[PDB]
Amino acid sequence: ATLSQVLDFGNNPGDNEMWIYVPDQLAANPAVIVALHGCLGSAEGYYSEVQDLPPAADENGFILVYPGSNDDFHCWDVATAESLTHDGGSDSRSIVNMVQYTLDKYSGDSSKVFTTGSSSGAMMSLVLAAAYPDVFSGVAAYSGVPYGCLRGSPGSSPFTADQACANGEVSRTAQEWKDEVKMAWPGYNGTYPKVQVWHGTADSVISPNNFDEEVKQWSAVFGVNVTKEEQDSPLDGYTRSIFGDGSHFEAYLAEGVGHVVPTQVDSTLRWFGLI
Ligand SMILES: *[C@@H]1O[C@H](CO)[C@@H](O)[C@H](O)[C@H]1NC(C)=O
Ligand SMILES: *[C@@H]1O[C@H](CO)[C@@H](O)[C@H](O)[C@H]1NC(C)=O
Ligand SMILES: COc1cc(/C=C/C(=O)O)ccc1O
Repeated sequence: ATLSQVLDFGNNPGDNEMWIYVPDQLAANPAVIVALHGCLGSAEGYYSEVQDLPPAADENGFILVYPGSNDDFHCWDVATAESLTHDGGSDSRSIVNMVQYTLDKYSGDSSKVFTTGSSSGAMMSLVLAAAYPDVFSGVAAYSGVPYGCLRGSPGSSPFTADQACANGEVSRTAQEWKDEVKMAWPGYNGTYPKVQVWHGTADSVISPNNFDEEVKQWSAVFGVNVTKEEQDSPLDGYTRSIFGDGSHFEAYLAEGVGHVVPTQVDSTLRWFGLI
């Protein structure tokens, strides 16, 4: 199949583009995976960057949605009250509307909506997890920043944000990061999607300190400690940390890898329950 653009998916407060990859052989009630590009990138660029995702859609019959940001140096808004908050607006609400359009038009399974992204797109994946746990079943964040780190920043890009987060200068307790997640949807009573995070120890763009902060954040959200660790998993130098009974949060730190950790489609699809 080929990637094509959706010109009208409904309300678009983030002024984003929507591109979609629908495999030739579709499931009857297909899952939907939102794949989010990084700063200075694009939907078409990310479609080309993560070359293993479209063939996995072909083999498993799920749909890929590639949102595109043309604002703030092509970065995802992870700073405004609107984008950070459930039903607030901006990019996160536009992405949710893309999901709703896809589920309706393609008779998708609303219980099988997932998101993955790299750097800026990984940041947004955690925003979607915290602000829209009623929409997403699982997320995979490659080389990102804990949810809410950029709250109140004057931008979300290398040229507009407060650089403390990217520099690894922001450290908060697990409880503080859990409080941040709760602020995405004050009064929310429910559960959160499965969260998988990845980071490289040599990342010069987004400090690997952010990996430790994400671990503090989601271990606190789910009330779990590390119970198991696998070395060289899934690749040499990757250390996989499994938390609790493994059903909610896992984390991978890749020795020697920089910006960004390449997407491991098997590990991410298995986390989503699709393979
Ligand atoms: C959570 O439960 C409380 C209990 O009264 C309710 O008032 C509130 O509306 C619930 N939150 C949501 C998001 O429905
Ligand atoms: C996690 O570890 C802390 C200290 O190591 C301990 O107090 C707490 O009970 C542990 N929680 C679980 C769920 O194992
Ligand atoms: C280097 O500083 C930053 C980088 C990013 C994102 C980079 C990417 O998506 O590749 C976002 C905010 C920053 O402050």
